[PDB]
Amino acid sequence: KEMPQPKTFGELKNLPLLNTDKPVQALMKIADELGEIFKFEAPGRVTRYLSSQRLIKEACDESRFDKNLSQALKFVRDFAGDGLATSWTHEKNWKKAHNILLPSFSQQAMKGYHAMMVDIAVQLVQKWERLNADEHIEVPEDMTRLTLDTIGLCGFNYRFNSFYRDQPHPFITSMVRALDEAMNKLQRPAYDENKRQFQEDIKVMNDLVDKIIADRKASGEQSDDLLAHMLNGKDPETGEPLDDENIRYQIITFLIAGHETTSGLLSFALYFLVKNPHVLQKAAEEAARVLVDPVPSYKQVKQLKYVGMVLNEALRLWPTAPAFSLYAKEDTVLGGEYPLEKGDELMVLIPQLHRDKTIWGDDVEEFRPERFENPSAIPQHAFKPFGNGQRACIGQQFALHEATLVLGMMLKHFDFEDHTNYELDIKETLTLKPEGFVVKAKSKKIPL
Ligand code: HEM
Repeated sequence: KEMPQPKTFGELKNLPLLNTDKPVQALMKIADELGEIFKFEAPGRVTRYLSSQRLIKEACDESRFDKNLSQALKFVRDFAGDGLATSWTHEKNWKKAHNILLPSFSQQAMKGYHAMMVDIAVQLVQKWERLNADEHIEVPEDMTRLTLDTIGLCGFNYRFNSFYRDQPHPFITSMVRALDEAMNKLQRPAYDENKRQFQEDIKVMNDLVDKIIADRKASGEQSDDLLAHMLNGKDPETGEPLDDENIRYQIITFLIAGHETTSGLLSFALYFLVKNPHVLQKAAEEAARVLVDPVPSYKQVKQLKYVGMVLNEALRLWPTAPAFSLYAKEDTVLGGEYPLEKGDELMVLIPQLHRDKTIWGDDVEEFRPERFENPSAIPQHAFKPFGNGQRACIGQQFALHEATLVLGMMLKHFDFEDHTNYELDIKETLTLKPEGFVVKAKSKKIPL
């Protein structure tokens, strides 16, 4: 079969279709029109967008396809280097760092981070407890304060102190602007200026982290956090530790990857909850039932099953890292009808996969956490908000524990009002979030 292709613009092929504020949402609409697979051409390159479980289950075959670095990751690599997320599977530093860091996300591990997650969560709850009568909450803004601070602290014993500030840490300023620059390049001497902003932003991140690192190294203080592993750990395979250059790239990688998608998730979860008050009520009832002490235990967070389902349903509809790229390891045939050559690229459009009616049924647009009651019933590779195989999200357990803890405490401590009847507006960076989402929270007056 010859695959569908969306409208073209002469020499530019399909490229101008990505010249928009919301390219992922544009691609979802294109998938709606064209179906499970479509070719997308630009000057110099081609990729194929996949939307069905039927074809994505094959794309996820690691014997046939490996992770590809999208043009976007490639631009990010300019400051994330060969950190885990921006490295090729075949680079020595990918396997090394992967082996050395995996244990920092073991069960013994989330247990060790729990206390510090609670430290930041409590700061969130106290902020909301201290609001005056008719004030409101800027949701993603506050969720980003929480997720950033949580990775900074749990990961490296560094306090960004986001809740003591109105404006951003000088890191995010440097960081967001870099990502901004990074994204922007997607479409482009007129341009000598952004480069200096870029190199300066880059300089901000490195100098901090590089001190964050030799600061620790010298004092020699005794920890067991992420940094501790990046500094002391040895890859069982090569027997080698990471060097200081890669260590810094990992910190930059985790700070970024370790908060933006997580803030998005919390923001979408709260949005779906206020839009579906019966679901909010069911989740609030679990929170009250389970969280019987002033602050949650690790064991209690594990018992917030319905909260966990709410979070998976939010990831179904709006996975906050909405796409990942692959390349063919050898010539192969996709789905029995699409011949591929070695090197050919695929893109997995996760929000479309999560709307495949053959898997989820007709009601795919409805928010129903109960879909996740029996996870064993879900076919392979049908739900993929954390990517695939050995290149899947190493931070998955960290993200879900933090989100479940925080949303649990939120539902325990406040009732929520959608006071503006907020109209969902999804802003696209490298991730997704509901821009301008606000709520009012009424305290239940339960002390910490
Ligand atoms: C809801 C929150 C998150 C979502 C939806 C998410 C999503 C993803 C996805 C889809 C990938 C695969 C990327 C690709 O194939 O190109 C990935 C990789 C990765 N993520 Fe996450 N992520 C989340 C949170 C986190 C957190 C909290 C951390 C760190 C604490 C993190 C660190 C990483 C790293 C290091 C990789 C690359 C791993 C490797 O290739 O070895 N992510 N993430």
